[PDB]
Amino acid sequence: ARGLGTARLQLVEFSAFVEPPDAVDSYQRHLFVHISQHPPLESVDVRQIYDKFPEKKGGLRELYDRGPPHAFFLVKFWADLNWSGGFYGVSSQYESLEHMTLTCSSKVCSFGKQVVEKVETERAQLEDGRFVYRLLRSPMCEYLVNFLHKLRQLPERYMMNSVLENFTILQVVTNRDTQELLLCTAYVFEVSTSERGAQHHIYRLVR
Ligand SMILES: OCCc1c[nH]c2ccc(OCc3ccccc3)cc12
Repeated sequence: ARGLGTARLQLVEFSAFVEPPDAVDSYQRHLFVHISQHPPLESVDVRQIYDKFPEKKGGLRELYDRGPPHAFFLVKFWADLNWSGGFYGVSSQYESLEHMTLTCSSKVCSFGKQVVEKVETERAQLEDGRFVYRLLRSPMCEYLVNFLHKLRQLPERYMMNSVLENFTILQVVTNRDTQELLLCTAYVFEVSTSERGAQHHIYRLVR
């Protein structure tokens, strides 16, 4: 595996951003986290991150045990929390060669317990032979907008970091007609010293 994706489904872009109210005068958006996929990756053993996500019934080890292991990835984000009352959004684009309908479940876990879940469905859209699946500008759920504001306030980066130590997200992309899991992505978090912007690192999850 050489990127965040498998032979059926590839992630083209993902980001979480905020556009300030000024955006409609002169445009700007701040990116908290951004993957852009316009040697093989490193491994991380899935057993390491079991206790960071729910247990079974929608949890990592029940999923990884139903395979396929090449579908599972870990993304460590370094979030840029340096940027009230604007638009907070999330944007996902995937690409395949097969025509499919997709269900994208994203579960937000605090201390390894689902706190908020969103489930969307995106039908494929033919383009240059490939199919594009576009879930652009989904409004960020108000738990995360609140959470981010709270995190912005903490007095020290190392406190944000230990708070974020217990904050993970699990995205599960499944073929809605088949139920075949196509992509599973666990997200762990730290903050970035915002001269450096958002950064990230993508691993394969193995055993
Ligand atoms: O409404 C669902 C939103 C969503 C699904 N999957 C995601 C993956 C990342 C992410 O960024 C938020 C974040 C940035 C910095 C620190 C903590 C959280 C948001 C989402």
